[PDB]
This record gives sequence, structure tokens and C-alpha cells, in this order.
Amino acid sequence: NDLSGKTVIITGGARGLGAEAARQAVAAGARVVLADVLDEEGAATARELGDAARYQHLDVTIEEDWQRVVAYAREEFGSVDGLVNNAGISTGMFLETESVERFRKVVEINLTGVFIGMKTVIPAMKDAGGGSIVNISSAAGLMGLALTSSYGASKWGVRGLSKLAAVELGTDRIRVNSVHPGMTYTPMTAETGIRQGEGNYPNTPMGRVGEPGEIAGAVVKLLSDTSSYVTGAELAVDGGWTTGPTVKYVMGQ
Amino acid sequence: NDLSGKTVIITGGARGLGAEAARQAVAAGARVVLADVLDEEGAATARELGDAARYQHLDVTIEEDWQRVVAYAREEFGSVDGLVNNAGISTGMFLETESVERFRKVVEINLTGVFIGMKTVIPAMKDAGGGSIVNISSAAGLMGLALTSSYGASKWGVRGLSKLAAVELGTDRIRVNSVHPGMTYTPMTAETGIRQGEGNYPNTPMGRVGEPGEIAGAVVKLLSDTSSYVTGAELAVDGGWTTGPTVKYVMGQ
Amino acid sequence: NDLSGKTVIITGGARGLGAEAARQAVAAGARVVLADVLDEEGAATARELGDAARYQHLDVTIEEDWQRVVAYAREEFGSVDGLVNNAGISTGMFLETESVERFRKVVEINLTGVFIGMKTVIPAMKDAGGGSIVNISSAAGLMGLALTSSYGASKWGVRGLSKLAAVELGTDRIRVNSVHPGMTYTPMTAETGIRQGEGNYPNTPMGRVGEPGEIAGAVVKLLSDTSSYVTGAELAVDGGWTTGPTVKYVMGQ
Amino acid sequence: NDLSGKTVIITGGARGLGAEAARQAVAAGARVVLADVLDEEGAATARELGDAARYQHLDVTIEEDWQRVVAYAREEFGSVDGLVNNAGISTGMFLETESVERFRKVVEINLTGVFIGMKTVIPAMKDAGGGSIVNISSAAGLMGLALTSSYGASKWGVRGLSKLAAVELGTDRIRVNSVHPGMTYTPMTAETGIRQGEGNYPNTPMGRVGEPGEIAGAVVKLLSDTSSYVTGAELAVDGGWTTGPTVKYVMGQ
Ligand SMILES: CC1(C)[C@@H](OC(=O)CCC(=O)O)CC[C@]2(C)[C@H]3C(=O)C=C4[C@@H]5C[C@@](C)(C(=O)O)CC[C@]5(C)CC[C@@]4(C)[C@]3(C)CC[C@@H]12
Ligand SMILES: CC1(C)[C@@H](OC(=O)CCC(=O)O)CC[C@]2(C)[C@H]3C(=O)C=C4[C@@H]5C[C@@](C)(C(=O)O)CC[C@]5(C)CC[C@@]4(C)[C@]3(C)CC[C@@H]12
Ligand SMILES: CC1(C)[C@@H](OC(=O)CCC(=O)O)CC[C@]2(C)[C@H]3C(=O)C=C4[C@@H]5C[C@@](C)(C(=O)O)CC[C@]5(C)CC[C@@]4(C)[C@]3(C)CC[C@@H]12
Ligand SMILES: CC1(C)[C@@H](OC(=O)CCC(=O)O)CC[C@]2(C)[C@H]3C(=O)C=C4[C@@H]5C[C@@](C)(C(=O)O)CC[C@]5(C)CC[C@@]4(C)[C@]3(C)CC[C@@H]12
Repeated sequence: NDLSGKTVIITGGARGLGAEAARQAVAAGARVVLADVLDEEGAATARELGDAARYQHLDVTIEEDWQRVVAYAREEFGSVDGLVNNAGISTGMFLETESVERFRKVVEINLTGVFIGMKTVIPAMKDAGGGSIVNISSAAGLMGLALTSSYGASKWGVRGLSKLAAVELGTDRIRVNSVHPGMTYTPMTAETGIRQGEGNYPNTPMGRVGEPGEIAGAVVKLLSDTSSYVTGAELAVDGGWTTGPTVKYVMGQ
Repeated sequence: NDLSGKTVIITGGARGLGAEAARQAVAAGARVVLADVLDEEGAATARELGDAARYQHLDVTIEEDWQRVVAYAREEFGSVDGLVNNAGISTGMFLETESVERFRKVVEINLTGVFIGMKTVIPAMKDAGGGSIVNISSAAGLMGLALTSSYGASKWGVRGLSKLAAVELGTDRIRVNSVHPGMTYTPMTAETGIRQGEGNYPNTPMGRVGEPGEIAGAVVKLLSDTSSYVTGAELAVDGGWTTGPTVKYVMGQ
Repeated sequence: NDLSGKTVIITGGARGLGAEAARQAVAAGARVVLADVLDEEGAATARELGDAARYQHLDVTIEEDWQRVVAYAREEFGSVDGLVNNAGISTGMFLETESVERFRKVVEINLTGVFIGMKTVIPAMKDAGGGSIVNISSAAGLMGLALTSSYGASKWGVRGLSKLAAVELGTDRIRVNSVHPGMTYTPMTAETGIRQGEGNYPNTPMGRVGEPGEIAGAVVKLLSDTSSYVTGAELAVDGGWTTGPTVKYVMGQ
Repeated sequence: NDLSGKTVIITGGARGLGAEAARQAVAAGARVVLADVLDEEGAATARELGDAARYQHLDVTIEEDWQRVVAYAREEFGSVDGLVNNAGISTGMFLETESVERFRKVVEINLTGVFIGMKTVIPAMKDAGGGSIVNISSAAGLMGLALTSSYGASKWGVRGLSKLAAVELGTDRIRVNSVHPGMTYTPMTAETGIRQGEGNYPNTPMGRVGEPGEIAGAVVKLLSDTSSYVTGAELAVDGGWTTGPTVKYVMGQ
């Protein structure tokens, strides 16, 4: 079992993967503080989850926004036990063609938003007695994914920040691990023409693209005390994408 | 949470981490076959797990043995959906010190013996339509652990066999992943001088050693369908021993 | 041996290992372009290395400072074949301590800084028939290193960027790799209490720290044509520091 | 730099990688000792390098063979400085397909073989006051390579034996590093239908198969004092095979 009688703040929780993550966690008996910069939906989402949700606005790149939400969650539910740095943005383009400003923007949200997320929540956690900080990274943060430039650098930096942090916080019973989903089906990626459904994606050994229910079960698992001895680790959720080239690619075509 | 309402053979399951994943998974709703070389212990252990547990003598390096336990599982139970490869033997000495004969024996039980398990059981899983192989590797398989010689090489072989098999079985619904515990508290390790408790093992970030219950949960999670997209992955359950040096170390002792 | 009778610009070139890499690249016939921000000391050095080198002021974070340095070399030796992105600043503090402002500051100098160099110098290398990008990183980008926060974070970022740039640039004859030097005895490091010599640094299997000359050789080897088939690679140059814990640590002291 | 004045025993030196590294090593002043099971071809190859080469018939799985050649090296030459474990056979068949006899056989040459090699030479090197052991692994040791069954499980095992040894021996001045070749143009790989040349392998970022002079050079560099601080490392000479998938593969196509 991966149950939860605690409170957790999930970022980028209005739509996408954060929405699912939150859906399952509340299902898991936890109370959730969704946080996004897209109100309309965060409002609805929490409005769907029920009495165990509460949506807050949160511009992940701002420590003020950050401290505000932390307090509010300590204030409302009485504790901050888990975090889910899930907010960020994609970069699909040939590095030579990327602008130094967009670059500065993806890293900012992807990389710093995460750090500002962690050092803020650490005190509320030393308070609880411990915490679980699941940073949602990517398959791209595990191998050199071409065409992800700024997205690539950031996601690899989230991977290292979660490790050093894991080392420093250990004695505090504060775990820090990264999750790395691969090509997962959602409306952002939907605009990428990703053939959803079994066997519809041939460049992953599993032959198919993952769905969010899949990546979310991983987060929750770590959020729980099931994994009371897991810290500074990386869990890829990509149907083998990252393990090695599939057969066809190895055969030479 | 994770539900394993299916069939699983556990290698080395009569004591320690094996028996632990035995009892825990049964609780999870699975039907377990304790395959092990200790008849007396495996008998007692299975005896106490109810009509959900069976004991069958198994020498991991004997292929005849394998085809029996696999056939009995499928006959007696109806099929085989998961295999937890937990059997092996440790090494604690400087490489130049190890006899080539010891070296081969260990690498035989640890690496070759999991190969038979995978090569054998595969046809039982393609049948049922899929399943999960969970190879119990080690912290000695994620970084170079000194003094482990044959066990180091052994376990790294498992991290690798695990991966290649996943890229191969990907599209047959057969899932394979490695599980890498760090200093866990087992009889084999109690002898060593290891002691459980907060602050009892400085040289690992969480300051202590894990118990088997914390490792099994990583296991049940992979066996369960909840991880239906985690293939060719490697999860460490070592309180950060493996993630990077300890603070004290990064500076100086 | 490793020959490089070609031209390369060296970022952070005025001092320490950026100065040693230049001292070496020149010895091997390189037309070296030292580019730092210490105009006064960078002129002393390029002066010292003779008529094989020039000095340019390069603020790594400014897109034009970058285009001018390239344009200077370009219209100076013929082309741009190699590039060593060595400029950066360190971080010695727990994450909870680093301000989000210092965080942005360091990351801007370490990550983006090297990115601006990659896309700026690229067209120069295309018109040169290809070449090699050598991104200096460190043990901090190879494992979770405590007390580095932003430096650990950007260093992992320069690792993941090298690789993605590698797969994208392969066909135009551009090789991208990251060197990963461990505790080396440079200017900034002598102030810590770091003593050079054998026996002096017990927490690395070699029991010593590295003089910059040993780190330089990797730069050059990767800059020469002797490594024509090396791309997306990562070479640790730390005396074993990131391979695994010291035997003493493994046994608990 | 890349100039030897030391004596090095290369294994599998009758033909291929061993043959190339032999030339170059000798070309950099190394007195080399070729070891092979091909008594006819190596004696030929040796006659080529001159009076700085020497052939011996060695069976890697025979410790007695090992103790003999190592004795001979220190007899004709007086010391043993390097070792290049290049012996080992391949595999290219699915897991379930391969026998338990062949597996135990490829493992024993590829893995146990390097083990005796390492265990027999270490003393000859302490006597010498230092040495460099280069174990030749493979891109199959770096990722889960499909159809490489037993060959994978040993290549991954050599990578791990290299690291734990590097640490056990560091303060002794003996470096252990693994090299990782990707699709390299040798006879059988050519007899695999591998069309040599630029652009002839679309499934590797560099778009081609490597040449042996290209893997030889990296072995040469790691064998010298030009990497005195390189221990516990792993270098990959694979044209980007390992960094990550082809742009084409990321787009799918
Ligand atoms: C890891 C996931 C699956 C994704 O995954 C998550 O689940 C997000 C959660 C999160 O962000 O935390 C976030 C971004 C992403 C890294 C993604 C991206 O960035 C942009 C593109 C581009 C689209 C396209 C068609 C074009 O250029 O038009 C072709 C080129 C290119 C580069 C390849 C295909 C994708 C779709 C690419 C690389 C596939 C992998 C992908
Ligand atoms: C892999 C783990 C962490 C452990 O792993 C698990 O618990 C999980 C997986 C599994 O159970 O296989 C199983 C035991 C073990 C292989 C272990 C062992 O055996 C014996 C010794 C020796 C004990 C002792 C007292 C001596 O013998 O002199 C002192 C010297 C010496 C050499 C120190 C190092 C250890 C402690 C050594 C090699 C470290 C790694 C260790
Ligand atoms: C990455 C390397 C190995 C180093 O790397 C190199 O030498 C090669 C690569 C490169 O040059 O970048 C560059 C500097 C450095 C980042 C380094 C640093 O900055 C300052 C300190 C501090 C010194 C001191 C006295 C204090 O300040 O309080 C005591 C506390 C503290 C926090 C302990 C650890 C180190 C030594 C710390 C963070 C460890 C990692 C270290
Ligand atoms: C590790 C390297 C890259 C190689 O490495 C080197 O080139 C030397 C350097 C080193 O030592 O790694 C040694 C051979 C090998 C492991 C190799 C092999 O064994 C046989 C085949 C077969 C060729 C072919 C056409 C068939 O004939 O059926 C189709 C099916 C099949 C199974 C797949 C592709 C390869 C070519 C396969 C598995 C790809 C990986 C390959």
C-alpha cells in the first residue's frame, strides 16, 4: 500500500501531469495544495478533488509567492510533509537556433523554480520532523536528448540538485528523489502528433507511450513512507526509452 | 497503493530480504513460491504463509531445478507473473585476495543463476501475457564498492543483464528492473557488526542502515501493475549511500 | 601523441587550469586565444606563452562579448577549431543558505555562459570543417556533492548539455565532451586548507589532490585529432573521487 | 604526453583492437607483449613491430597461463607497467535463445578472464611501484544493448570490476579504467555487413563506424603518465552512440 494521511503541495497542479499526481494523492488520503499560474483551472481542479484540496496561485520563480504558499499550507492543514516540483516548460529546437533569453527563461522556471521551491519548504519540513521532495525531471534529464537545449540543461540540473540536497538533508529524515517520465500523453505533447495507444510509439521498447496514471503512481509511492529508505535516487518512468536503443535501431535501421 | 493479485516465484525466499518480500507480497494479494536451498527454514516460513505460500527446493545454478519450480508454479497456480531474483552470496575481501575458484562460484550463483531464471521463466510470462522480473542487485552494483570483488562484478552484471532484457522483452509486456539496496539489516549482516537505529551508520546520509521491510516495499511496488511503464530502470534503496559522499567526508574526518 | 596544430579559444584563460590548458595547448602547437575577465593578469600570461597566444576580454554572460572574441580569433588565425569553456565560479554552502540571487548569478555564469559559447562558436567551426567543444565540469556534475548548491546544479547542467549538443552536432564534425576534474590545487582552492602532495587528501582513493597539469592533458587529448571518434563522452579526472568510497569509508573507519 | 617508455602486455593482440593498440603503443616506445590463443597470427604480428614486441600463447581462463606470461614479461623486459584486457568473444542473440553453457563460457572469458588478469599482474606492478590497467569493455557495458546477452552481462561486469579495483588500489599508484568501444570496424563486424566510411551508420550521431586506430589512441593516452590522475574512469569511443539517440530517432521518422 502507498497511503497518505498527510498534506502535500504539488506544483503545476492545475492541468497536465500535476493534475493526475494530485488526483491520486488525494485518493491516497492526503490533503493537497495545488499551485499554478493558471487560476481558471487550478480553481476547477481543486473544486473537483473535494475537501482535501485547496488551490493557491504560485509563480514558481518568485520566492515571495513561494513563502506565501508554504505558510498557507502550514496554516491550513497544519503541516508540509511532501512537495512535488512539477512546474516547468519544454524546449524543442536545434540549440544553435535558441535565443539566450528563452534559454534564461526555461532554466529559470525549470531549474531555479525548483530550488526556490526546496529551500523554502525545508523549514516547514524540519518542523514536521521530515519530508519527501519529489522533483519531476525527465527522460531528457538522463541522456543527451537532442532538440531540448535549455530544457535539457535544466532537467539535468534538477537531477543533480536533488542528489546533493539528498545528501545534506539525510539526517533530518528529509528525502529528495527525482522521477523521470519519458514520452507521456498529454495535450501539450498532443500538439506534437504523438500516436497514443498501444504500439503507437515505435522508438520506446514498450512500443507505446505512457499515460499520466502511470507516472503519478511513481510520485505517490515515493511520497509515502513505503519508501522510507529511498533518497537521492532517480526513477525513470519511460517504458524503457532510456535503457538502451530498441532492437530495430541496433539492427541498423 | 500497490496490488499484486497475481503469481510470483521468489528466489532465496526462506530468510532475510527474500522471506520479507515473501510475506509482504502475500499480504499484497499475491500467490508466492518460496524457492530456496534451506529446506527446514523455507518449510517453516511457507507453513506460516497459508495456502498462498508454497515451498520448493531450488538451486539457482541448476537449470533442471528451474524448469521444475517454473512448471510447478504454472501447474499448481495457473501461471507466473513475477519473479524476484533475490538469491546470491556476498564477498568481503580485497580482489587480489580472492581465489579464482571462489570468484567463479559466486559469479555463478549471482549472475548466471539469474540468467537461468530469466531465460527459463520467460515462456511462462509471455503466456500469461506479461509480467515483472525484479533483479535484486546491490549498492555494490551502482558504484564501485571496494572489498566486494566477485560480488561487485556479479551485481553489476545483473544491472546490465536486467537492462538488455528489458529492451528485448519490452513489447511482450515483460517488465524487468533492478533493485539496489544498500547496507540492510539481515542475519548475514548482523554478524558483520552492523547495528540498526538512528545514527548507527554515519557513512550513509540517513545515518543508519535499512531494514528488510523498506527494501521489500520497493519490490512489491515493481511487481504490482502500478509500475506499468517502469522497465529497464534501476532503483536504489540505500539512504543515499550511493548518491554521493557524506558531508563529513566532503570536508574531512 | 596528441597533436593540435590548430586554433582554440580558452574561456577563463588567464588563470589556474584555464592557464595550464593554454600552457599545454600552446606546447602542442595550438594558436590559443585566452579570454578571461582579468585583463591585467590575462595579458601577463598570453605574454608569457609568447606569440602563439592573444588575450581578449570575454564576459561569458554577454552575447556580444562572445561574438567579438570569436571574430577576433577568426580574423586572426584562420578559424576556430577547439573551445574550452572553463569560466565559472564556485559555491561552498548548504542549499538552505544560498540566496535565490546568488543561485541565479552562479548558474548564469556556469551554464548559460557555456551555452552562449556553444551556439556562438558553432558557425565558426562549421566553416572550419568541424572541431571540438570541451566543457569543463567537475565531480560536482558526476554525483551529488554536498555544499555546492548552484555550482552542483549548473555543473550537472553543463554535463547534460554537452551530450544533447553531441548528438545534434555529430555530422558537422563537431565533438562535444565534458571533462570532470576533482579536487585540484588551483588558486582559489589553496585558501581552503588543501595541501598538495601524496597522503594529503585521504578522501579520494588516490589519497592526493591534482595539480592543474594533469587536468590539462585531458583537455588537449580531447582537443587533438587523436580522439576523432569521441563524442558525448565524459572524462572524470579526480583520482577516483567519484568512482566510489574510500576503503576506509566502506568499512566505517 | 602519449609516449610510453614502459612495458605493456596486451591481450587478444593477434588480431584487431589488440593488434592496433599494439602498433601505436610500440610506436610510442612501449615494449609490448602480445598474448593470444592464435599462436600463428600473433607471432606474425609481433615480427612486424620489431624487437620491442613479443608474442605468448595465453588462455585468459587459465590462471597458470597468466602467471607464466606475466613472469615472461618481467623476464624479457624486467617490469610490468600496463595491461590491456582486450580478450573476449561476442554474442548477438536474444536472451531466451542463448544456452547456459555458452553464457557461462562468454562470461568466463570476458569477465573471469579480466579478473585473473588483474589479480596476477597487480603484484608485478606494486613491485614496479605503479601501473595502468586498461580493461576493454564496450558500448554494451554502458547501456542495455539488445541481442548482446552474455556479452552484455560481462561488459557491464568489467565496468564494475574496474571501479572497485581502482579504489582498492589507488594509493598504490595503480590506475584501473575501462574503455568502451561502439560499432568499430574490425573483420567480423565488417563480416556483419558493416559498410565502413563516413555516413555509413545513420544510427549513431557521428553517422559512421569507428576505426581501430581511434580506439587504440584512447588506450594509449590512458596507458601514459598523461592521465596520472585518471583512475576509476570510463571512456567511450563510439561516435556518440552512447550519449543519446539520433535526432531522427527522437523525431521518430
Ligand atoms: C520528456 C517529454 C516527453 C516531455 O514530458 C513530460 O512529461 C513533460 C513534464 C514536464 O515538463 O515536467 C517534455 C518535453 C520533451 C522533452 C519534448 C520537447 O521538449 C519538445 C519536443 C519537440 C517536438 C517536435 C514535433 C517539434 O519541434 O515540432 C520535434 C522536435 C522535439 C525536440 C522532439 C519531440 C518533443 C515533443 C520532446 C523532445 C520529446 C520528449 C518530451
Ligand atoms: C553489499 C553490502 C552492503 C551488504 O548488502 C546488503 O545487505 C544488501 C544486499 C545483499 O544482502 O546481498 C552485504 C554484505 C557486504 C557484501 C559486506 C560483507 O559481506 C563483508 C564486509 C566485511 C565485514 C568485516 C566484518 C569482515 O568480513 O572482516 C569487515 C571487513 C569487510 C570487508 C568490510 C566490507 C563488508 C562489510 C562488505 C564487503 C560491504 C558491502 C556489504
Ligand atoms: C568542486 C570542488 C572539488 C572544487 O573543484 C575543483 O577544485 C576542480 C573543478 C573546479 O575548479 O571548479 C572547486 C571548489 C569546491 C566547489 C569547494 C568550495 O568552493 C569550497 C568549499 C568549502 C571550503 C571551506 C574552507 C569554506 O569555505 O567554508 C569549508 C567548507 C566547504 C563548504 C567544504 C567543501 C569546499 C572545499 C567545496 C564546496 C567542495 C567541492 C569543491
Ligand atoms: C558491441 C558491438 C558494437 C561490436 O563492437 C565492435 O564493433 C568492436 C568493439 C567492441 O569490442 O565492442 C561487437 C558485435 C556486437 C555486440 C554485434 C554482434 O555480435 C552481432 C550483431 C548482429 C548483426 C546482424 C547483421 C547479423 O549478422 O545477424 C543482425 C543481428 C545482430 C545480433 C545485431 C547487430 C550486431 C552487429 C551486434 C549485437 C551489435 C553490437 C556489436
